[PDB]
Amino acid sequence: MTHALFTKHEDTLKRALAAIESRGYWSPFAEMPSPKVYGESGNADGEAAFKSHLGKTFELDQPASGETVGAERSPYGVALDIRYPKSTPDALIAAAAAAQRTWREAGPSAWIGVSLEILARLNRASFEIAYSVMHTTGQAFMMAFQAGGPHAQDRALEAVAYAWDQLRRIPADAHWEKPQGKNPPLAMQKRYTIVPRGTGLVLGCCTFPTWNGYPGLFADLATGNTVIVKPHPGAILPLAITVRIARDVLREAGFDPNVVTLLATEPNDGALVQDLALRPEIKLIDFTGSTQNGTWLERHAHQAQVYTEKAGVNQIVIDSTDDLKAAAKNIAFSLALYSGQMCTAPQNIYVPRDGIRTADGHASFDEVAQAIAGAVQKLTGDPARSVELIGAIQNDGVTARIDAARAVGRVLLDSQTLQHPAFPDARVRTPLVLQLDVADREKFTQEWFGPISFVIATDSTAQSLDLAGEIAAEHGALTLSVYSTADDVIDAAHEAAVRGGVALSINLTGGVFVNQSAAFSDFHGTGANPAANAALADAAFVANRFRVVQSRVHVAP
Amino acid sequence: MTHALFTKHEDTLKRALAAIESRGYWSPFAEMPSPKVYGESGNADGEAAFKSHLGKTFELDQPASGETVGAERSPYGVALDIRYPKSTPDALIAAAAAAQRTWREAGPSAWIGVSLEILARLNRASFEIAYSVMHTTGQAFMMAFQAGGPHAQDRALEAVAYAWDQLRRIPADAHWEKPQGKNPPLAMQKRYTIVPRGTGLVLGCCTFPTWNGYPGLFADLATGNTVIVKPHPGAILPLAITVRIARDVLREAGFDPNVVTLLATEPNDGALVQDLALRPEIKLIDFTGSTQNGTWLERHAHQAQVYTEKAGVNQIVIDSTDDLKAAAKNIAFSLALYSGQMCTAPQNIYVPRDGIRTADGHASFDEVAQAIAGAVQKLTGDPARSVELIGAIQNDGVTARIDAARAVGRVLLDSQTLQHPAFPDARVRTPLVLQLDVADREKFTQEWFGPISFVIATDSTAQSLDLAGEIAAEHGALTLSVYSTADDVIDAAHEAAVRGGVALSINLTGGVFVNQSAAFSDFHGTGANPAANAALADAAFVANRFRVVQSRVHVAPK
Ligand code: NA
Ligand code: NA
Repeated sequence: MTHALFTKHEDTLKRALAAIESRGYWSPFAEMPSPKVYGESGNADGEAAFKSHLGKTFELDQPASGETVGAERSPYGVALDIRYPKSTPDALIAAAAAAQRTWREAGPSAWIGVSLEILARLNRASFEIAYSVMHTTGQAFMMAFQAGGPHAQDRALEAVAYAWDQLRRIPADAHWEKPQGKNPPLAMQKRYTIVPRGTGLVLGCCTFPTWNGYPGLFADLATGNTVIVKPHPGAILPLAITVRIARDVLREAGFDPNVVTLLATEPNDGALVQDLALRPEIKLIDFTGSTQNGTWLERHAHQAQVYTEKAGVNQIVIDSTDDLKAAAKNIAFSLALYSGQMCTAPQNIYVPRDGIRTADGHASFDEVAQAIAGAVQKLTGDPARSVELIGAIQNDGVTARIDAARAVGRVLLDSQTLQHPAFPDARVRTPLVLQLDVADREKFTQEWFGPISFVIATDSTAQSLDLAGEIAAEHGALTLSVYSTADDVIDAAHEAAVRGGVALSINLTGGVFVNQSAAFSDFHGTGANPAANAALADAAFVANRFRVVQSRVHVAP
Repeated sequence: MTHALFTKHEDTLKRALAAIESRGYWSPFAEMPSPKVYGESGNADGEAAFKSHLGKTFELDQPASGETVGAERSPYGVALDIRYPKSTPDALIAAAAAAQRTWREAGPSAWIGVSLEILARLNRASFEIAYSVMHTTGQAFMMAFQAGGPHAQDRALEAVAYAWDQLRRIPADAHWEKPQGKNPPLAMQKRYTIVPRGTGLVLGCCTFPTWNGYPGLFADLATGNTVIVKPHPGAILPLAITVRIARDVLREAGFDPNVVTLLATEPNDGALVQDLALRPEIKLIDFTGSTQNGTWLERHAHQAQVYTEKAGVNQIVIDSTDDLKAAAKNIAFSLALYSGQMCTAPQNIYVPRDGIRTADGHASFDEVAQAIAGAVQKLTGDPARSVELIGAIQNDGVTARIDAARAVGRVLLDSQTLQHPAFPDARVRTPLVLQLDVADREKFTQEWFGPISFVIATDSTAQSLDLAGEIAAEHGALTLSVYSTADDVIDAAHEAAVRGGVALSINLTGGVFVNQSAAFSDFHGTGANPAANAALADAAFVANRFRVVQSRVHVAPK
């Protein structure tokens, strides 16, 4: 029979199915933190819920050792002092294994129904999650709310819809009847059982814990697997809150709450994670993080299906424009948003050394560079007007990388530290913009984490496009952006995007930035290049997380 | 625009889509070699086409070194002396790369249409292909025709249908319009381009070259990839004919025929294959063969998506039956078919040491074992009555393993050499049936390729089922078969199949054998246990062979 939570959320599920196929605009979760949607005291109650976690041990009723763990620090300088019960990998693998049977037996309608109920409760907790994302990742509140709450919930629901889209096409049974020409037909009844892989592992991200973490977590749950969530040690709380709500729904639905457990760690957890990632019980791994750690998992966890999001080189090709100032302002927003700490933020900006055509005539390379650098300075230089745009720097390693990057080319706009007006100890810095030549490719085919960008002089737009496609294919990329008023250049940009396996944005001169993507329309990554071996989300992202075990028996024709 | 070959075969495509979802019986390719369907001279014309390949170099217009290659031998003792143009991996990778662009740009309707047209022509060549399978794999003619022709074509069409099932869900474009609170809406046009992975590699099998080879080949083609087909050096001709016909269709459709090339080799090609499998241009690999080689590819060809069919331990659990003679005969056919050289053939037969309940009373262990051994002897001992059932032994290594197996336990039925009445030099051997105890685990968890089986005494059906599920999960398995009249035992067998990740057959006492599987209903392998990392066929089998590259641009709102 159909699980009650499936029937409760069936309309939302059906709408999501239509959304992934039509790929227009759709979102069931209000992205604006409006009192109309979330209540007049939504913000206040959320903030108090966040504050209640500080200076205390986060309660989880999963098997735990009696020791605690946790060293999260707020980029805004707020004391956190949050602790979590320390569980061993052994203990969590055992608890997941004990939880697998009744979860599996409840079948797809339960996996989908429970997943959608959890998403409904996570949306209700959006403010509490927003504050927890802000004070672990450093995202400004508005972005922490959207990226940590509704937008992450959108991507989670997208994954559930893709899961259901595959599951719903597999019949529970079939009558197989083959005529035997005047002899009686062969007739058998086939029965098909959906069997999840087993236990999945979610290895969390330090900048977008829920947005990057949710697709794998809910792809696992929607296909009947159990999940161990191992967040980035600098951003545990958003996923601890998530796990708590998931366990509530599973417990109320009559399942073992250890279908989902939380493995909190402190930094230097590498040996622990390597050993856990190779355990025979771990059949799925979803990882967001460094290229070296991601590729390590792909090459060594042979017992698991490994899905990875890694670093890439995001690129802008500037050929020509209808309004240099509008293009420059859009690029500047894209560089300043969360201080370039988005996996989709642009890094390399290719401009012909001889300049570009504009509506107001020709612009030299130097004029294009000054237009970008000046627009960044206008957006970021004033603390009162810019802190909500640039947010806070995630870790103390960026300051050293900023100074390293200063030496790499010619400085167009220096990075400076700002004093946040509301957080005296916040770690805040404006973007660094450098000038390079195409001859310096050794410097710009690297990913530079933080607010660092290179305006790079090329021989021609043809070279910009050849290089951009080559670098995306070889070194990975999540986004590619082109500015041109010429149809043939736009066509060549599509060829480069196909070559590079990277999503293309064209003439972004308004309110859409290359950093942004919408669930149910935009594939996040392609899975074709070294920045990620999977796309968020498509059929391939979910279709392997379950198997089908059949049986056959003769029946009457 | 819709390719003409897509429109031509659209009705077959739509019916195949409906078939994979409902999973009843359906096949567009007639499995009987009937004159009604294939012409009154279908067999004769097919045999003449087969003979034309003997004693000459197989013609392909792909890049070649001028040298030839090929050392195929017929298990029936017929002189083949077939050679193929020798090409290097380097040359074929370059030729595929040059063919990729215009093939990719023609888009899904061309990939599907060309694939369906190739399948139509392969069906018309079924007799020629049947003879080529017979004289490389040793399959008797009827199985060579069905398994090499129509049934393989069924599985190819199944793979194309699953591919199209994913491709058709992706819009070519979308109008994305997002309302803005009292401001102009954000309006963008999205465009989605389906991009193949690149060049796929098909690593062929010596027993079922087309049946095992076609799903990967046509999944590759139907998703726009180029393909290098590397057959097993003992069974090239069936895939050489296939590649020839594929290239014909591609050429006639205005494509570079090097979308599909043939890399024929001589034996001991393992190092060449390793080097090829690791090339950065090889993005997909479909492999059928040993567990060790398949495992090597999964672990070391990290740049490719690897789909493998490997070895496993196929098992029968005998608990009880309503007709021992009928059950024994069915098991006997399953052991005798193609001399146990099917990847789905049973090897281990578990029987309680204290016997079983039947409808005609109690039967001892020795009575069950003798029932099986005697039914096998009746079906296989006489050349004239058995040759069309047991076929020929593929290579002399199977003969060696039969003799190794003789020493392992108590022989219930010895394997004999038969003189084929029509092929004086054919290699024909009857099944070897041995008795073991459950304590002999070290022996019966190994794979014994060939007509070798063990009737194994267990403490109870409880132990039989626990052992079968454990062995399937640890060592891999393609089939599990259970005989019981008890509902609780059937329930336990379902649990064992789920644990072992293996398809279950229940009370096969008639004309369906555990060896058999039908496209569009039976998943061949699950992908859950060590016998295979993929199922033939499902969504996971095709959904990763293409990617989607999108673009977005602002447009006017509606
Ligand atoms: Na950046
Ligand atoms: Na066998």
